[PDB]
Amino acid sequence: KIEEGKLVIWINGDKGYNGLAEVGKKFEKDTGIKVTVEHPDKLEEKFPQVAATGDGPDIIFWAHDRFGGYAQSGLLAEITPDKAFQDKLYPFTWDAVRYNGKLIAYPIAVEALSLIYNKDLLPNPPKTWEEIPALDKELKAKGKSALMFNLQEPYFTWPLIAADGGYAFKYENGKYDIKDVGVDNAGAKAGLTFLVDLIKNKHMNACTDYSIAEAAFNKGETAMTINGPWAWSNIDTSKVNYGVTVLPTFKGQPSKPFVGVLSAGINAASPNKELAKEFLENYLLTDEGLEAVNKDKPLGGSVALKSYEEELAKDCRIAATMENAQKGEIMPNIPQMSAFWYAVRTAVINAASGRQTVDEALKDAQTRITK
Ligand SMILES: OC[C@H]1O[C@H](O[C@H]2[C@H](O)[C@@H](O)[C@@H](O)O[C@@H]2CO)[C@H](O)[C@@H](O)[C@@H]1O
Repeated sequence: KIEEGKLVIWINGDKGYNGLAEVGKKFEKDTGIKVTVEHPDKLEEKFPQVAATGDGPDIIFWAHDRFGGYAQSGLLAEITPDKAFQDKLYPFTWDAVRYNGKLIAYPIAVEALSLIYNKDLLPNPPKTWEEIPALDKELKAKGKSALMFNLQEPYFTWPLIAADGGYAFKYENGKYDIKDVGVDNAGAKAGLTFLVDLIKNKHMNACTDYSIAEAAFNKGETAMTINGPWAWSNIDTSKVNYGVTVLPTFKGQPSKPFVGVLSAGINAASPNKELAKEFLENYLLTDEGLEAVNKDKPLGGSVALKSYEEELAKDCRIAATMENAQKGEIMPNIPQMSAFWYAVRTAVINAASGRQTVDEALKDAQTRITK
């Protein structure tokens, strides 16, 4: 806990917390209410843990997909924007934070993975996954790799997994069927096999994680990596001429990255929910508030506020980003998403390392998720 009259906010490390802080200062300079910004590891896991006991931030930040389970655990306060306000933000982003019809978070920006490449190494990047092995053989013959991305977080290989068919939960009767899962279908099985084949054929290291991959690329070592706008910041700091473009197709099918929407939720244990309502609505969610943050680290192609969106809807990167988002699908926000992720994370890791075959991996995942 804390005490009404104050206000803490939590948000992930790859996000521009400093800019978020810069938004807090303006708030603390207008009403005295101090604004602290924290960013602890394994946030998606930590929040519910500490928020279970009744502790944590007044405002939590994270991709909408986790808000469903959080609201199922009575950890979130519903929010009540006026029909007019709802016009200030796109409806589909409101949908993203809508659980059981109710609204339990504020959408900020749409996120989606994109293909990022070294232009001095690839003036013309591969339009297909299938041409990466060769592409890596030419590059290897020069002490360089063709691609590297976080193989330890399922969110990153998922684009390839869904491309030819894989999916999380099927939507039906205006609702996600928690029993119909496409984690073990032909499509999913082929995407992952291509991943595992890349590794076994030594064009990728099953070991590669986030820190590792961000380095290989920023340091000119790898020709391509897969990531979201938030990562653009560090790549800007290095001397690397990069392009942000559409993900490579798999079997001619576009890659379908799972789309997220950065969201701000107000803890259920809210002694000052009304302070959060005015903060997020009249500060962070204004052209000035969003700008304050974006300059720190890119929020992504599209932001919830229509007014601010019109201003940056024209930028190769944003472009690439909004293109990968359409070829993809918005993540569900139901409680079972956590089970889904845990399962896919293990299946991918297991498959990549070889502890299980692709078939054993995905089947087991399919079993554990619908279990
Ligand atoms: O790896 C599964 C993981 O995917 C997503 O997490 C993303 C997040 O959406 C982004 O904002 C950024 O932080 O990268 C994360 C990947 O490490 C889901 O939102 C998350 O629930 C899930 O566990």
